[PDB]
Amino acid sequence: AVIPILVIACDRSTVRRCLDKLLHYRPSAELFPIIVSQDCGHEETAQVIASYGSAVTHIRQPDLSNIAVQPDHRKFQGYYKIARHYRWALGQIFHNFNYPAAVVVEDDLEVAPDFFEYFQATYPLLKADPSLWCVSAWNDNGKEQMVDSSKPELLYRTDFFPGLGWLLLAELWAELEPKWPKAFWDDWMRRPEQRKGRACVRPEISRTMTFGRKGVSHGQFFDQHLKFIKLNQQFVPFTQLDLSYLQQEAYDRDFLARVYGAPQLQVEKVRTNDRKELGEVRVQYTGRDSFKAFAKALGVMDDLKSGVPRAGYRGIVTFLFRGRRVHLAPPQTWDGYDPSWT
Ligand SMILES: CC(=O)N[C@H]1[C@@H](OP(=O)(O)OP(=O)(O)OC[C@H]2O[C@@H](n3ccc(=O)[nH]c3=O)[C@H](O)[C@@H]2O)O[C@H](CO)[C@@H](O)[C@@H]1O
Ligand SMILES: [Mn+2]
Repeated sequence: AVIPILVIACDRSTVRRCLDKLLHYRPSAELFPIIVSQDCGHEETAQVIASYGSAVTHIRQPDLSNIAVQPDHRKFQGYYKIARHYRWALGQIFHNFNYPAAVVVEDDLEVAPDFFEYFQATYPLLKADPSLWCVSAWNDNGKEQMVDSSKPELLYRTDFFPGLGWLLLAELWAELEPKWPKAFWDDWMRRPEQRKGRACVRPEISRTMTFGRKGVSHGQFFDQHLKFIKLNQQFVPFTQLDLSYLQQEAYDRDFLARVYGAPQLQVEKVRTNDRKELGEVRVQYTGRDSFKAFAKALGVMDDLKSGVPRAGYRGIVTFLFRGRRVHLAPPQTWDGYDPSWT
């Protein structure tokens, strides 16, 4: 099973940093061929990629024309270009190279030492559980003081598609390509019409980190959140672990029981670190206002996509807060997301 790393690039020479780390950590060239798809025609970025010679396969998006945006998107042509490139690059991977799957990595991401180990261990889970539609390296709330460094092996299921270093099966591309959007591809996949209740595996500690300060999007989201996501440094031999706990029939019984079996604690008590004998608690939210207030009070990303919170699963956001395991969760009667929660 050959799993290619598809690197998306355009006009940043710092794709160098991305490639150096991938190539440095790659355990097998044959198992993980690196295909760098470059859009934009930026000469310097092209030479940088070319300088790797046979270590990579350099392909170039063929259509550099400007894109006619809808009336509401004058300021967002960059996003149209990203979607068009993804469509072409992914089509190359699955139609031309004909690979059974691929790990998508943008040019401004640095991978952790166990990046490949992580994906070779979770690929079989993705293939065996159809309720899963991706494996992501990203923990949306993976800031340093919000993750347990003593559990770098801990993984989770999430309804919130993280992207940022993610594996998909050729089977999924078959589903998406026919209806691929003109822009904002990641938020589009977050919609239920695309997701269809499926989840991704995400880790306690991220296997990628971003340094792309300047890019298509403006730097506010990167400056206030993305730059703080910590890169895992301790190598975990995921291929030697039993990851059967991530299968739907085990996770939805065990993890949920764990969450709703945990004692409930007032958000204020958690914030000030009161009642420390409760090493694992549930902070229950009941409405949209309480969710965003409690989220903000504990330092969790508080925005919602199609009603789903960052790293949420059945509405539950799990993270570490001042050394305490916390599950910001809805009442046990939760029964599906509400896109009206914005
Ligand atoms: C951290 C985060 O959530 N980043 C997302 C953000 O991009 P973000 O705001 O991070 O913008 P970037 O500049 O990093 O561009 C994202 C990717 O698009 C490529 N690119 C850029 C310009 C262009 O004309 N052609 C092209 O192919 C870049 O090389 C890069 O690999 O929104 C994009 C969706 O719209 C997603 O793809 C990114 O994952
Ligand atoms: Mn970026």
